[PDB]
Amino acid sequence: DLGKKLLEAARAGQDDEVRILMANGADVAAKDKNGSTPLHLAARNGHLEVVKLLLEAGADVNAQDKFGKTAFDISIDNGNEDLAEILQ
Ligand SMILES: [Co+2]
Ligand SMILES: [Co+2]
Repeated sequence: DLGKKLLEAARAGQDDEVRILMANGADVAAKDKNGSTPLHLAARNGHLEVVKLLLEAGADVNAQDKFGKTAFDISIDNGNEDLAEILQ
């Protein structure tokens, strides 16, 4: 499903796939097995470019995963200053 593919594209940092999937109706609110949204996976793997695309596409920046973490929280845990800046 488009959801699963979008979650994978975000996780992998494949913005080319994220653009196509979104343009094809992919749900930016999708969640994987741990309640992680595309925003969370892109953030966890530090794909700042995909994080920006998802935000511009309307992604809920405050979505919380199974551990109650937002993408910002993850970026802070990971010490990714560049990411935290975009998500602050
Ligand atoms: Co790319
Ligand atoms: Co990347």
